[PDB]
Amino acid sequence: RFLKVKNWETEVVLTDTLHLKSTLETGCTEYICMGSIMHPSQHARRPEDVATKDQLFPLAKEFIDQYYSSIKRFGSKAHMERLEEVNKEIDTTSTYQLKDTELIYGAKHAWRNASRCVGRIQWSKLQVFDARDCTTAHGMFNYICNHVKYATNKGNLRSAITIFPQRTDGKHDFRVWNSQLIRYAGYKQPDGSTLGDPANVQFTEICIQQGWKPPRGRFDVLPLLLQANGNDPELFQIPPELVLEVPIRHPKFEWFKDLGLKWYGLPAVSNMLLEIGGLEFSACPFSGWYMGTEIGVRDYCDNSRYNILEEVAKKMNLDMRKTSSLWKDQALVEINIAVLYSFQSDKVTIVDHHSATESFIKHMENEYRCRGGCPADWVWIVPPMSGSITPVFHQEMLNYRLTPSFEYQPDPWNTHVWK
Amino acid sequence: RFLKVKNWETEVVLTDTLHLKSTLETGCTEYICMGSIMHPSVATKDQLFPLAKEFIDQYYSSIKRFGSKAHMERLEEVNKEIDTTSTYQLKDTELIYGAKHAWRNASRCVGRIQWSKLQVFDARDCTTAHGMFNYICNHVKYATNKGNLRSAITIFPQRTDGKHDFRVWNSQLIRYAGYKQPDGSTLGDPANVQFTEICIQQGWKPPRGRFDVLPLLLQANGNDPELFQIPPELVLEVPIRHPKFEWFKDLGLKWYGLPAVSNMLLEIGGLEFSACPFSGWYMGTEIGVRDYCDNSRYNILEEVAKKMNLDMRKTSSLWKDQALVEINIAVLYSFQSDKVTIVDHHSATESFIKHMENEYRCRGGCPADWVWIVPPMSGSITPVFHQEMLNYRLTPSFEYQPDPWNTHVWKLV
Ligand code: HEM
Ligand code: HEM
Ligand SMILES: CCN(C)CCc1cc(F)c(F)c(OCc2cc(C)cc(N)n2)c1
Ligand SMILES: CCN(C)CCc1cc(F)c(F)c(OCc2cc(C)cc(N)n2)c1
Ligand SMILES: C[C@H](O)[C@H](O)[C@H]1CNc2nc(N)[nH]c(=O)c2N1
Ligand SMILES: C[C@H](O)[C@H](O)[C@H]1CNc2nc(N)[nH]c(=O)c2N1
Ligand SMILES: [Zn+2]
Repeated sequence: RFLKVKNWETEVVLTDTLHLKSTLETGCTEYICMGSIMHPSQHARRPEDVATKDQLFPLAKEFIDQYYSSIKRFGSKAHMERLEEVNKEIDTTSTYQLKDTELIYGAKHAWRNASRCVGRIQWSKLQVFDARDCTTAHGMFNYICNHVKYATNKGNLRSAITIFPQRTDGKHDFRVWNSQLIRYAGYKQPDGSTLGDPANVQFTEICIQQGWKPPRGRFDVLPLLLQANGNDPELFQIPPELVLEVPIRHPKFEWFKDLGLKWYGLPAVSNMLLEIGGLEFSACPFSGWYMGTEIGVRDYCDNSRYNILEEVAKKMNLDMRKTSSLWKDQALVEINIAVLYSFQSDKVTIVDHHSATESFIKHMENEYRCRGGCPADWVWIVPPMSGSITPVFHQEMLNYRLTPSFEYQPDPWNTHVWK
Repeated sequence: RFLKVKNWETEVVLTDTLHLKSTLETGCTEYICMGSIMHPSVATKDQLFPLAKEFIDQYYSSIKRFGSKAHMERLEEVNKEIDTTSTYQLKDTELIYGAKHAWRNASRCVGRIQWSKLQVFDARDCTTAHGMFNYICNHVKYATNKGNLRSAITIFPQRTDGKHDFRVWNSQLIRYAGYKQPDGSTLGDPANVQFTEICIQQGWKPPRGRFDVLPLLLQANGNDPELFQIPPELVLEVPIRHPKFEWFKDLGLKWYGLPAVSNMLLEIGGLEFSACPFSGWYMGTEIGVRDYCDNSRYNILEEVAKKMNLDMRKTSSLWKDQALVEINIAVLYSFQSDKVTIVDHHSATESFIKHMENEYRCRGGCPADWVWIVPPMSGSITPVFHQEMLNYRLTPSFEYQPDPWNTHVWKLV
């Protein structure tokens, strides 16, 4: 009827009514919680392929209603005309097209609704590039390049999303096959170990199999693998002057720069699906800026990622005989100091996990004030180091699925029929 | 019918069938998840019958005697008592099995690989607070074992009508007092300020120091609770020093060696044991991250960072993170040097994965609360962070219960 959330550090209690608008299942039941399952649910708002009218139109009506409500209308002439125009359009094309205002509203609100995103205080400050006129991989490359340049902004990063044509029947999908716009290759070495980023060994192999000539380094920016209108994907090298990179150095450990580490500045997620009023934008790359832990904890220290902890600890002369010396924890901190120090020294936008989590608490408070709630996935919001010394650790969160939303989708190479 | 959990670091996939036996609520709905809520929201004869049966059935199933003569007579015997007395009495075997399985079922506990090595102290014959004191003293001395810590639970008489509850008013058996000062500052453990006040009001004469072990506040049979000082020779404490920083010992930090939770309710076959203090040994982060560095707690981050010459002007220096690791190093180093059992969070989380995998193999699952299993520091560099976990409520279970001062109706005019 109304659920409260408490912050156990501050004793602030917030009352959530927004969850009454939740549309699709979380995966949880009264008898089992799936809050740590990465992909708990397959409940999707529309069937797999081109849906019937009684399937697509109710979702369309819901979103148009929501948008016109959002702008202090509902029932107005323009809203009632919009419904009938969406009605005729589905009647004659089995789909409908969003107005530019509706598209922008939907994209910002999918970011707003992203329960796993700690950076959502920025949600209304998103630059939306409408790419729905795109027809070819070359066009997608052009759009993505402009995205990267605008978003990077010589280090003063800007949040942006570029929205390619929506799904129609499923055989003409636009996809960015890359999971992120900028990632490093991963190479399976002859012995058995891995050079570069081990997460990308398979995508790297597709690219090589697709004709990419790997430089076979540890930080080879992958090509773009762009699919337009269901056709076979195409390789494009992003112009390197558009890929801003930060060499990682340490403010005290001078030997740290000699680890030869760098990272890219633009996190740009490109494998997710943006759903608005039953429409599915299968190619919608979006970018913001890094929280330092993403690089420094996960990218650098995950065992199946760059896995640098041991080498850093070595150089720090740490007791690595046993776990109880906390050599992993000590190196982990120094690595994340270096990552933040390097990005800040190069004037590349980055936020530490203390600032970001504090911002998110403030965002929650704003959202509960004006919206009646804020869906938040504690498992993802709490940073992967020093959790309890960040405010979000002590903050209860309600997780629910609002629409518009970003959704996961199958990797294209599991589903694409090659021509 | 089946549910799979994946470990994204290893790709191991386990198949959970055990969840089909859960019966209590999780608090979540099909449309809202409440996985991060700390606390999401007496039995009659007819309520008690199926709960008892369910537990007796599971007990005899565990010992491969389901359907047996002994199983069927026990069921009939339990039914007699519920009909006669509106309640029943567990056999000793059932009490031990029930207590161990409440631990085994504690979704929030990372130390469950040890669940079957639980020393169960039956104190259901206790009738007075003096008696509880005696039981708790023996519990502490046994558990503490001169630093070689052993898991133990002492189970006091079950709830009858709710008017005669046994309660340990302490949240834990060993805790340090907290005193608020006129100037607003806090001396000791700020968490225990309220409970320290209750004790002082009950007549406790506080030393007013930083690490005063609180007295036990013990309630027997629904009577007013009574104060007892744990004999100081039974409270094993560890002075915290750092292997590298000579100055760390100068912070005057110490901690007690025995973590012993005493405010929970043990529920076995529908019976409620409102006083069941249990203890194990510490994971270092409980002291080094939570006890010492929570802003609401001892809050020594700035002090330690200060002595570390850290730049505390900007968060992005990660001074808090850096100071936090050192504090937790000191905590582990101190206990190990004094040969007091402790486990670091890497070893603990690794054992829990082994445990969880074994439990999936021998039991069909392992309810686990990721929000609690993941340590409060260095989260993703432990294996549990990457482990998908299903959370569900099996019984026997440990349950929260109201604090006694919020419910107790005082007798003494
Ligand atoms: C502006 C700065 C931003 C910051 C600091 C930020 C931070 C984060 C972080 C740390 C995560 C968890 C990522 C991980 O562990 O893999 C995340 C997830 C996410 N972010 Fe944000 N984000 C930002 C902008 C954006 C924007 C512009 C969008 C979309 C318009 C967005 C949508 C999402 C979504 C959908 C997720 C869920 C990821 C998933 O389910 O895989 N974020 N964000
Ligand atoms: C043997 C060594 C043990 C270790 C290393 C251990 C470790 C832990 C830790 C780190 C937590 C989280 C506590 C917190 O962060 O506040 C926890 C919770 C818990 N432990 Fe264990 N524990 C041990 C033994 C036991 C025993 C013997 C029992 C019961 C017989 C038990 C029952 C519980 C319960 C019920 C919880 C969660 C209670 C709640 O919801 O607050 N544990 N344990
Ligand atoms: C569970 C999936 N996980 C393995 C993905 C890891 C990953 C790799 C990568 F290169 C990324 F750019 C990435 O972006 C997340 C992200 C997105 C945005 C918009 C901002 C920030 N700040 N962060 C996430
Ligand atoms: C309210 C938040 N905070 C105070 C935690 C409360 C709490 C309640 C509880 F019942 C617990 F069992 C618990 O576990 C601590 C614990 C217990 C044991 C036996 C061993 C270790 N090593 N640790 C912690
Ligand atoms: C709000 C959140 O549920 C709360 O801070 C939880 C998070 N995880 C925890 N995990 C453990 N082990 N102990 C705790 O007290 C908490 N607190
Ligand atoms: C099993 C678990 O849900 C998985 O490791 C999650 C945990 N929390 C996370 N949180 C963030 N932000 N990103 C992640 O990839 C993950 N991984
Ligand atoms: Zn849930």
